[PDB]
Amino acid sequence: GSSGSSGPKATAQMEGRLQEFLTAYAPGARLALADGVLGFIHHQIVELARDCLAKSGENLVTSRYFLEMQEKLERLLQDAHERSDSEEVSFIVQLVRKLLIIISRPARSGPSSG
Repeated sequence: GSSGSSGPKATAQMEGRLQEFLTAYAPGARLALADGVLGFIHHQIVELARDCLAKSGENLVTSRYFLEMQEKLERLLQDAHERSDSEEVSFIVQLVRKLLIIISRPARSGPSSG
């Protein structure tokens, strides 16, 4: 829910992605996992993503931002690999990982992905 901007300029292509990430993975708004801890990740990450969007939109995201954002979300993964089983974790994993695939500076499409 931006504050009425004039569309994304820099790192826009990437932004669009983060948008679909949440639209597909939303706590309560769509699905939910009785698992308390394990869930603590879905709620956390999902929230962390939003920040990225607002950042990229104004070019606030930087090398460090991500580097740290990766360890901040990655670690959480434990909550899943801790209690929940690969089955329940599988869902989260996709997020924790995907998020890193979006924020990742190098994100584009066309000729090839590398």
